[PDB]
Amino acid sequence: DMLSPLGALRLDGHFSFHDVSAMARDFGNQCSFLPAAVLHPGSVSDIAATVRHVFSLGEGSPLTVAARGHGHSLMGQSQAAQGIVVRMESLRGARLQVHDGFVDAPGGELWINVLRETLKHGLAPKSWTDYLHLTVGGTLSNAGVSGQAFRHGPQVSNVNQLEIVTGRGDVVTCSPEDNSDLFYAALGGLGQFGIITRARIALEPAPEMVRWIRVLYSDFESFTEDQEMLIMAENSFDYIEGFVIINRTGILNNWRASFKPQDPVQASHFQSDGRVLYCLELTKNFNSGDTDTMEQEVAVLLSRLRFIQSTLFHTDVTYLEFLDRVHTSELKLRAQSLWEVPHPWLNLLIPRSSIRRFATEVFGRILKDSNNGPILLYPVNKSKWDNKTSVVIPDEEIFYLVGFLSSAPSLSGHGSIAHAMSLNSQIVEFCEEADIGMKQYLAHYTTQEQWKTHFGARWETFERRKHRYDPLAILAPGQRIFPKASLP
Ligand SMILES: *Cc1cc2c(cc1C)nc1c(=O)[nH]c(=O)nc-1n2C[C@H](O)[C@H](O)[C@H](O)COP(=O)(O)OP(=O)(O)OC[C@H]1O[C@@H](n2cnc3c(N)ncnc32)[C@H](O)[C@@H]1O
Repeated sequence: DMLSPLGALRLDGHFSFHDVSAMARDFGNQCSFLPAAVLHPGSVSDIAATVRHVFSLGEGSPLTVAARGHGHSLMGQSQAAQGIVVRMESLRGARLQVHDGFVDAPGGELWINVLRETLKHGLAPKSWTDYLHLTVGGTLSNAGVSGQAFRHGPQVSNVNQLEIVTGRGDVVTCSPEDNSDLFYAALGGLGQFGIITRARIALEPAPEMVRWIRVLYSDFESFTEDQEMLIMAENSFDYIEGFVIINRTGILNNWRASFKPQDPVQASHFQSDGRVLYCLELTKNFNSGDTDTMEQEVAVLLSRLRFIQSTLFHTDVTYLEFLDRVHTSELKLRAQSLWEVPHPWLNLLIPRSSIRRFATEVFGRILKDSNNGPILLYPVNKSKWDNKTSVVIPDEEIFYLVGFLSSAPSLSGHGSIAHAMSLNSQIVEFCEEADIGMKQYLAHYTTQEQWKTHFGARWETFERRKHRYDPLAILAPGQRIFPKASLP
């Protein structure tokens, strides 16, 4: 019995061995791997003791440890087949502190909760993700990208310190100045180097309100040129995003529910039918007193753009309302029982030079419909992403985030996980064949060889960090990069 010495451990928290099924499922709703045990931690000491114990068994044990945040992984990257899942959200106690324009947040804290606390002090993190019901540890283990990364970099670029439980069971505090290798390694580290029990996140003064803007484009070349210019512009918009709208009808009437149109007369006629359209989603942060300054400031920035004048829809919402926007969507989908469905997502990082080529085969040919799920498309600046981290990004100075955020509500037909799978396969096949120079975000490779190809020249550094902080490959088994007890 390998789980009997687990039950022996005098934990602050405790282990669950039978009711473990929720830990055997994630957002992707495709991979299910039954863990042997679930640690409900009462302290970081409990996580340290558990990893220490697994380590103490050396190579001759199949035991693995997976930390679970909010389980937003797509292919079981938060799961542990016949191993231990650490329910990070279970880590309770007043550990969320704001000081010196920083917030020290536990690894299992949700960004929405970090924001709600941080606003009580008139501050807020600089960079975000589209959805805030995600853990600090889970996004930092990836990158954490929204429409602020062009300016502040991903979330990984706005972290000052980390408390990590290494794969040896060591509780280490690290930053650019002390244990710096471990610090840079964990960021975009896919949970391979240890468990992020705490993180210090940079804050900025929070605006009270946001002017949330949406406009349409019929020409990609114009849509992209306008995007690339706003991300490089001085005193630009606070958030910059975009979406591809394929074979969808009356999209401006599907906006009127939330947004107000600048000239409702021309907008009422505009047909969305049969033509691939492109949406530019912008925001300008402002405080009530500064409403007038902002209106003039926005008008100037919009005046340099090439969008369809009638399509300009806008709304004025509170900062929090704009940041939590996806939770509203989540709530609707939950009501229609459309939230716990397979999500065969494809998240791509496309270099600027390949974007027009990419959009030609993908949106023009490969895809006849987008109705199945939204398509995100937006450029970012490489200058804002540190090369000391584990984050895999293309070599160009400007690269695009392309996310096919597709759902499969059907067992046959168009969606249908097998249809989604094929379309995903085709896009990937084309990116290789046509020399796009694409790199995947939230990758789900099953073999070390596919991973080595992914990291490329970064592989040596990754395997070096791996042997260093997790020699027995105990941590984040579902990433599938390192088999248990594998390193040379
Ligand atoms: C579901 C979803 C995901 C998503 C998104 C919107 C939705 C609805 N929008 C995103 C966006 O705007 N930008 C972005 O960068 N990512 C976005 N995502 C994806 C999401 O960030 C990730 O799924 C991420 O993993 C965060 O989610 P979560 O907190 O739920 O963590 P996890 O899914 O359980 O596990 C992720 C991996 O990291 C390891 N892990 C988890 N916690 C830790 C800690 N504390 N320390 C170290 N490693 C950790 C897991 O084992 C797993 O490998």
